Amino acid sequence: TKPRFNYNAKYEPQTGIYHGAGQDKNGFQDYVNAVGQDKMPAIYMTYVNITAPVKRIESWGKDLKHVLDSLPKGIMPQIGLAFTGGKDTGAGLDKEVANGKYNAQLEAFYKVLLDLDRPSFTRIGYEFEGDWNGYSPESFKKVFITISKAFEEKNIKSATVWCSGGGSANFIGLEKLMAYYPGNEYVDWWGIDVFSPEEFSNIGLKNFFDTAHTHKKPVMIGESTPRYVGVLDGEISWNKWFKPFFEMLNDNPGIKAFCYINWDWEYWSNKNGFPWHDWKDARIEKNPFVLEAYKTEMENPIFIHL
Repeated sequence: TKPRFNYNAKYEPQTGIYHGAGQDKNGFQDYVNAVGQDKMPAIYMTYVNITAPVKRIESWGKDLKHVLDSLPKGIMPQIGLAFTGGKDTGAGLDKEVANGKYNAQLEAFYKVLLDLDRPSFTRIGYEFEGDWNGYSPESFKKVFITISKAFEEKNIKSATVWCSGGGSANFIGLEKLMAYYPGNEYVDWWGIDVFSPEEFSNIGLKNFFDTAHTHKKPVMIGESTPRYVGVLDGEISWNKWFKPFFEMLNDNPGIKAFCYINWDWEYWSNKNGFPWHDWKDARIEKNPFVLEAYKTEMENPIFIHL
């Protein structure tokens, strides 16, 4: 495990990698029960869509407060903040948000963060370049800058994360990525989501880490799961996805946080109507080999729990 770089970013740990998991209250608890109470993640994954009614943002916040207060103190929420008008249908609403149409929702979102009054991360328009979200570069940047300036003006305890869809969005070149980039002054962390096992050996992944480092920003794996692999084949599942995953964390000193999604993706696709039906079963507690191998990785001192 290579020693980490340190960029002195907001909420960036000095030497380790934050342990994160998600992405619902019961899946999180099942995961913690499986890896051990002493390896409780420091990061809890949650999501909110800024184009929902104001009362839904308000109830998202109240439910999140209750869950966080039910857990040990100090957990940092990692918020996937979307602005879309459909479930992975390309229905980006970023131009409308840029124009003020959802200012009331944004105010409700800021209020939740001020009420939580604790360190957190906001992935603003996460997976910004994926065609399932359909964000446009110029309106994406305006929204990002607006929320980042509001965080600073309100002294909100949240670090902004500029989070790429990575291989799922075909590892677009750096010039195309920079069309979405609001500038170092508005971005606390970079982020990338890692899903299909082929992504680990794709040169696009290396190139992303290379340029994050020269932007002097730490990297969060904002979302990860053994997509199309699952856990149910034991050593076969481990070697196909988990082994390269932890190799990736070891080999890239700019990675300072990771978030593992402990989900039965078939179940959640049917329940929430998203198109993840064949992503396979990522619940590590459902296979003894993977559970034990994963627990062993979490004993690596590089990982920051609690």
